[PDB]
Amino acid sequence: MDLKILSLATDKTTDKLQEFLQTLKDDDLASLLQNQAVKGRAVGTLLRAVLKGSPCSEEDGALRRYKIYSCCIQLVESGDLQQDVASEIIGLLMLEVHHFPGPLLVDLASDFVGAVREDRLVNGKSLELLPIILTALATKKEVLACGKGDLNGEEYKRQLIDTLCSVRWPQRYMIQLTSVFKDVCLTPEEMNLVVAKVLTMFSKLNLQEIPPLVYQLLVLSSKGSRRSVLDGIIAFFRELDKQHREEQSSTAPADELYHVEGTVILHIVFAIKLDCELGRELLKHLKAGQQGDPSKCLCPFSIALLLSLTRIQRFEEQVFDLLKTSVVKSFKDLQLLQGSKFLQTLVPQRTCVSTMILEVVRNSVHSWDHVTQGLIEFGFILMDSYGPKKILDGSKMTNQHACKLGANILLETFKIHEMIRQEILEQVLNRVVTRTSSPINHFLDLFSDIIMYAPLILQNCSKVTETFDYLTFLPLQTVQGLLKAVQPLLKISMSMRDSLILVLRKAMFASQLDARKSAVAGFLLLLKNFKVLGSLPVTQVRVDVHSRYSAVANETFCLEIIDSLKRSLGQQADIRLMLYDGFYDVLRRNSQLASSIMQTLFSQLKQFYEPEPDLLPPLKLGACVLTQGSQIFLQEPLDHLLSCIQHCLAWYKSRVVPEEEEELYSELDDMLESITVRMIKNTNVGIKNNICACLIMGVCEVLMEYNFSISNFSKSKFEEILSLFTCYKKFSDILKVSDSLLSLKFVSDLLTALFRDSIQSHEESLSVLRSSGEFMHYAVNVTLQKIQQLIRTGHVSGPDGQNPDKIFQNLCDITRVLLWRYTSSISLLCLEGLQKTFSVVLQFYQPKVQQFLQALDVTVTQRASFQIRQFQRSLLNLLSSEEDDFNSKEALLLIAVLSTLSRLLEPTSPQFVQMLSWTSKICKEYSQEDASFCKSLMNLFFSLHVLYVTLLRDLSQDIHGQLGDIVVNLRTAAPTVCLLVLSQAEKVLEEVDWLIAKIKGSAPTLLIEKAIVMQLGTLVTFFHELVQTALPSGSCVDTLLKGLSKIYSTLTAFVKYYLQVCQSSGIPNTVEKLVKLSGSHLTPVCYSFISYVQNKSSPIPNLVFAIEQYEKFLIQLSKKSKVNLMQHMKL
Repeated sequence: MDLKILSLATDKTTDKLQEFLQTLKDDDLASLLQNQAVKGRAVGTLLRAVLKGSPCSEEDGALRRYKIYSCCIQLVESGDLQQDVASEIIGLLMLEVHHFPGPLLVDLASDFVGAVREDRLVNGKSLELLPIILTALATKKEVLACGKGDLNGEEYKRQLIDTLCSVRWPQRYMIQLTSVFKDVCLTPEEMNLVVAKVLTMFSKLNLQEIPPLVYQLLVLSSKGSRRSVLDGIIAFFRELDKQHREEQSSTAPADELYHVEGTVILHIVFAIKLDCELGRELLKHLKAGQQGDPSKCLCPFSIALLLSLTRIQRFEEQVFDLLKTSVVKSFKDLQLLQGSKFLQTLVPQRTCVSTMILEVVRNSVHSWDHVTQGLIEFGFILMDSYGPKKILDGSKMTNQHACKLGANILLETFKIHEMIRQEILEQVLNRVVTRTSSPINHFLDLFSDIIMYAPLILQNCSKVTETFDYLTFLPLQTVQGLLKAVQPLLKISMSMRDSLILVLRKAMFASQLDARKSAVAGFLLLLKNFKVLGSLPVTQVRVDVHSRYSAVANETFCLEIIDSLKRSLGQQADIRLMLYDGFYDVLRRNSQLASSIMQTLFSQLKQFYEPEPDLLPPLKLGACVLTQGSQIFLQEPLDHLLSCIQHCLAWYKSRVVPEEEEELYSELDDMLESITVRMIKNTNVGIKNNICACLIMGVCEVLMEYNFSISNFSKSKFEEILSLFTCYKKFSDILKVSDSLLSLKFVSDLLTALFRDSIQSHEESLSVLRSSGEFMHYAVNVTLQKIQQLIRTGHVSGPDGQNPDKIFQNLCDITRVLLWRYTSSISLLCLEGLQKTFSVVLQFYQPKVQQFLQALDVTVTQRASFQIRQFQRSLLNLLSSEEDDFNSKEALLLIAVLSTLSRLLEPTSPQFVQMLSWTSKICKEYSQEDASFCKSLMNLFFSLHVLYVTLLRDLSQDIHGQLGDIVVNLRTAAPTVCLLVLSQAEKVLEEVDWLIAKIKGSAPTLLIEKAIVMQLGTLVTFFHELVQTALPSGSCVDTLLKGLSKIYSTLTAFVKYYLQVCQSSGIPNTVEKLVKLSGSHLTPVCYSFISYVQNKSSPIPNLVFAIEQYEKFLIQLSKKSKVNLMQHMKL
């Protein structure tokens, strides 16, 4: 057998070879099966002779090969044969398939598709033939003899593949199946066929099997449809994520899902490296543009992809713009949606890109390093770009929200990833020490948070310590923030503490003022955290107990500093003030310093206090002024020196009750009383006097505070308190804002004591005060004035001034006391102060809103509508009994309180209706001739309303009727309520414009379109009223013009939208009917309004061009679509 075939190969073609074949016909099965079992290399050339013994020139040759080919294939898959034998066989089969005729190749390939139905091949190695078969087919464009011939090589190859896609691929070989298409040239249809069919499988595989498949799919894209490949992978995982995230609301998968997603992301970034189009496509695809998309565009997965794509340099700038701009859009839209009810009806809420990126950080935990670098770097770009700027140099909601997300990314990455912890920190600090005058505060806050998070990481942190060297070179505001935040580290690392001491030690010697002002803040801060244990008898730290490790701090540590600080009391007034403030804070935290601080304060007063009993100027106010060379400065703000000694004494008496101190605190008590009694008794000369004036004004204001807290009892002291005010008022008339030296706790207590407090024995307390009555509203003026100063900055003058808990408390205290007086002219102030209170509590203390309302007595919305009722009732009362001219001022800010409160009302709510409907009642049932009042009532009306074009169309009917045609009255609606409905409607147009642009971008839809019509329809009716009517020529004319041309731009936008939508067409009655409703009620009435202007008077062109362009696209619309409506607009 074997040998006899060897001669035929070395003899010649045809006669020798082909004749032996016809002799056999029986088993090339049993022969080949066992001939490789004997020797595989004897089988290796067995084909070469037999294949050249059966050419395509003869059929018995060609139709014989088909049997051989099927036997080789059968053995390769079924047999256990070694891979050298296996791959040698398919080696030959692949290289000899070239010349087989069209009919046979089709049969061969259909045998594969036949195998595909159900087989255990265990081998796709058979399938490696398929590519060569399918290509050899497409070579021949000629009809072939099979069945109905009617088909070229390309079409049988297309129908073969076509069938391969409709048959089920087994879970086992499907990877090898997809790697088979790798070598086969395809049509776009054949591609999308193979692709979309591979995709149909994803949902059928165990998750861990997808990444290799996705890899195998992506190698096809290289020849093959980028956008659809990506969109597929993205869409698959987006959905997969969606489910897992709903499993989270009710680790397990997280290991697999996210590890795979990382590998998958890692795979496509890898492709983007080799092919840039792939990248440029991923960007083109994901890019927001019209905003309906970026909500559905970006998902945690795609964002993570983008962020990992960052690692390829060239794409970085782009990835960041996309993300940066999407974070703003995402917010600015949701910011809009919350503003209008109608938008909520049309558009459902959307997860915003913000909380998406944060989920990326969250999910980044599982082996995503590639994603972190771009993550932290993005977080910074937000903080960099959206951080506050001009506030330092003489809707930012987005600016803020962006910046915070920048911080949150940064903080949360830090928490999650140990390896970048250092780089995040270095990056923050280096901005702090390096950045300009440009405000760094937001960066210090993050620095604070990182530290506070885990002080243990940074305890050492030379990078923090090294920062201190710039302590003098940095702005005081920075140094404070830096020190405050750095505290938890100081309590831990000795070497950092000691290094800060040494730095501060010599900071004190800096000539420059601001430098020393910093050094002080530092020491003062140290003293708050640092104790001694000394020689003695919030838990600061003992600097003293380790003497081997500290070369600087000793038992003298606390006193050493106070002495160092003492010298500043002889320095500029500005410093002394700062040292007075510090001493109190410090004293409160450190008990042992009471003597040392007090001593210093005491001996300071000794300079300004006349000891000789009764030399009537009890304090020497001449020494408070220094003069050098034509300039008169105040040194030593005595009024604060007094306040400080007051608040310390008050503390020492108050708190420490567990000797040379008791002699100190008596002698100062003696001195304060002595001053108390004795006290009641432009050009350089005058510049000094004015200072002294408000010095005393303060001194009296301080002595007032002191004699109250001395004893809250006697009528005898309140007699002094009044007399002390009588001295204060005395100078206050003789001549002021944040200047109130009364601590806010005091301004609370006494206002609670004056109004609410009666039950106490003394009516003479109140009377000594109430009877003056200027003191009465002076005491209400400080409170009202400090609350206001509390909205200018976050601070307030005295002790616990910046403590947000003590401030909230004092706010609650003061509020309900102003409420007691307003339920019962001072009563006017209370409202004004009461007003500023609410506004502060809401826009600062918001989370404490629930607490706040409780101090005043669904439940949050309950408290709101309760207070609203009390106010809306006293507004109605002001109106119902209103006498002629009464108050434009009380009516104004009474509405302000309501508008502030109404924002607490849930937009759904039963209570919210009570407020809206009630307002609607006042609008219809009232009027008045002061413009101030209506614009407010309207704004409040609108404010509540838009969360519920009627009002607009109706409001115009009024102005239109009460003006022109050439409840609010002539003086009311003409100048004012005109501009409002115009502005309001303009906004309602911007809405429509966005809707109109939204639908265009999609390349439930109708439900919106008909709402757009009804919206625009009611608006045309609105303008018609105004376009008819005469209005004062000054402004409202121009505003009505601008507003008009806007509708025409909106309609034009609605028009060229249907030019687009009807290319794919019917333009239903909705559209049509109202299209000519414009060319009847508007167009002509407009042309007539422009003539009103020129005939009266003796922008303009912008109205006509708008109407012209409006018609120009109606001409294009009507012609190219269906209806003659434009010809019906002229009728």
